[PDB]
This record gives sequence, C-alpha cells and structure tokens, in this order.
Amino acid sequence: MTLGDLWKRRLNNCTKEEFFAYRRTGILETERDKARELLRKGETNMGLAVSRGTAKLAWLEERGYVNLKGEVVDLGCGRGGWSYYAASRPAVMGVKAYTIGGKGHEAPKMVTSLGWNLIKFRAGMDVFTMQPHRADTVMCDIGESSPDAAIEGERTRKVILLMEQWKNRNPSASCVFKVLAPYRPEVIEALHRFQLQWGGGLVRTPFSRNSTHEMYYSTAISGNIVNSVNVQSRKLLARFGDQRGPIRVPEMDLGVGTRH
Ligand SMILES: Nc1nc2c(ncn2[C@@H]2O[C@H](COP(=O)(O)OP(=O)(O)OP(=O)(O)OC[C@H]3O[C@@H](n4cnc5c(N)ncnc54)[C@H](O)[C@@H]3O)[C@@H](O)[C@H]2O)c(=O)[nH]1
Ligand SMILES: Nc1ncnc2c1ncn2[C@@H]1O[C@H](CSCC[C@H](N)C(=O)O)[C@@H](O)[C@H]1O
Repeated sequence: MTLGDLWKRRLNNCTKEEFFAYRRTGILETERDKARELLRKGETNMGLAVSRGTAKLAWLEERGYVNLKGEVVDLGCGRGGWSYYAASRPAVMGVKAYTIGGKGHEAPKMVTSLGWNLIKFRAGMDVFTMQPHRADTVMCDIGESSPDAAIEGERTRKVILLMEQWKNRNPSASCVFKVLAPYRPEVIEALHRFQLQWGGGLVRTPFSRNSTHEMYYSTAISGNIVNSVNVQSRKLLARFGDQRGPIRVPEMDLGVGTRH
C-alpha cells in the first residue's frame, strides 16, 4: 500500500465538515461568476473559459511543461476547455476533439472563442475503441473520480493504454494526459513502461482540488515517477487541518474570432 492509498482512505474517512474544509484549502480557483451564467443562458459570443480545464492547460504551457503544436487531438474533450485553449494557440493548426456525451457526461460547449473554427467537435464517440489517426499533439483529460481507489486505478490504466495506442500510431507526438490515480501500484507500473519508451514525467497543477490525486503526464518533462507521486501524496496529507481557503484568480479569457 502506498502513501497515496493512505491519503485516499483518510479522505474517505472525513466528516462532511472536514471534507468541505479540506477540498479547496490552498488551491488556485478561477472566478467563474460571469462565465458560468453566460454558459447557462446559452451565450455563444464569449472567450471566457467554458470549463476549469482551460486554466490548467494554460498553466502547463506557460510553465513550459507541454508542447501544443500542429494537428492536435483532444481525447475526451468534455465541454471543450482544452480544445478551445489549443485552438487559440498560434502554433496549433487544427484540433480534432472527441467525447462520449450522453447521460451524465458533458457535451461540448459551442462558443466563438478564438480559433473555434479550427476545431472539429465529435460527440457520441468512445475514444477507447476509436482507431488512432495522425496527430502532432495528443491531449487526454479523462479520469472520473470515484470513492473506490481500485476503480480510479482501472480508469487511469485505460487512459495510459489509450495513450500507448496513439503513440504507436504517432511515435513523435507530443502527449499530455491526466493520470487520475497515480498513487496506485498498477498505474505506476504502466506509467513507468510508458516513460521507458516515450520519455516524460508527471506534474501537479495548482488548480487541482485536494480531494483528487490527479497529476498530468507530459512527454515534454522528465522526473522519477515514484518520487513525483510521493511528494504529491505528502503535500496532500499536509493539508488536512489547514484553515486557509482557496486563492481566487481571474478566469482565462481567450477573446473571440476566427483564425485563418
Ligand atoms: N469524506 C467524504 N469524502 C468525499 C465526499 N465527497 C467526495 N469525497 C471524496 O472526494 C473524491 C473526489 O470527490 P469529487 O470532487 O469528485 O466530488 P463528487 O461529489 O462529484 O463525488 P461523488 O463520489 O460522485 O459524490 C456523490 C456523493 O457521494 C458522497 N460521498 C462520496 N464519498 C463519500 C465518503 N467517503 N463519505 C461520505 N460520503 C461520500 C458525497 O457526499 C456525495 O453526496 C471522492 O472520490 C471521494 O473519495 C464526502 O462527502 N465526504
Ligand atoms: N471513453 C470515452 N470516450 C470519450 N469521452 C469520454 C470517455 N470517457 C470519458 N469521456 C469524457 O471525457 C471527459 C473528461 S473531462 C474534460 C475536461 C476538458 N479537458 C475541459 O477542459 O473542459 C468527460 O466529459 C467524459 O464524459
């Protein structure tokens, strides 16, 4: 059993008051007051982020931890926060975005965020059974939390396998993908094998809530996997009892318009 396995059990053992005090303490959170209601009322002329994912991918790129360029594929795009971010980047030429949609899952939000015309959204698509195709950059933000750590580990392993398939088709592709439960031994093993073939490493973004152990894998960085996960598990355990709240920051506004 890992330190992160312990963290998950301690999290599940929290009272509701302990859970509410823990989940957001010390984390960056974008101010979504205006974006949330523009999306609810169906406004489509807006460049404010459609989801909290946009700021996370922006942080990774600004840190230099991901390379977004060329033909981008967004696997499990949900509302599309990563697709709209990639579409606004000058080095990106097009985005093919796929997501399952349907009951309980998010469909793409349709807005005129800068470069929207370069995105081809396809909902109703299961990326785990879809044949890979050409891509310069492969992005995947898939991983639904579960109180059951074995389920989180299985969901994570499926994403790593998916990324191996896309790398087999595109050995030179830049990759960035969510690793929902890096604290599971079977995820660490699958990640180590990915690293030995393709390079890369793991990083925690400051927007992730303390109630999730999610980290992001990118071929553009390096680092011992076991050390990265353990450092993060210690940080998550250290925040139990912290009284500070979230740090509020402005939401990303990409502006509106086409790219040609
Ligand atoms: N001690 C608690 N831990 C919680 C709780 N809610 C979530 N969590 C943990 O955070 C993890 C991430 O939570 P997330 O950000 O995805 O929030 P959600 O509400 O969308 O997660 P769900 O699992 O779908 O929650 C649905 C209901 O499940 C309840 N729930 C979920 N886990 C718990 C636990 N462990 N104890 C008590 N109640 C729990 C929770 O109150 C909700 O009413 C989750 O997997 C759990 O390990 C919680 O209420 N109490
Ligand atoms: N097998 C699958 N095939 C396609 N989409 C899937 C999938 N499994 C989960 N998904 C979708 O993947 C999404 C991951 S969350 C998407 C967040 C996105 N990066 C943003 O910034 O908005 C969810 O909407 C889920 O419905």
